[PDB]
Amino acid sequence: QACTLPNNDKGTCKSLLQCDVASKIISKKPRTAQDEKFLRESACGFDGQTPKVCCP
Repeated sequence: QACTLPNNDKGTCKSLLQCDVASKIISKKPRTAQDEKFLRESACGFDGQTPKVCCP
């Protein structure tokens, strides 16, 4: 589905295992709390079991 990023410029919404950029971050190395808030903020979902992320 198409979601609107925090900047409001239209985008796409998918899990955290589809986006190429998102995939590199998960397999990169670093993973602090700041990363969770960023993905949590750019997520078109209010669920805890089913995580989501917005990718332009």
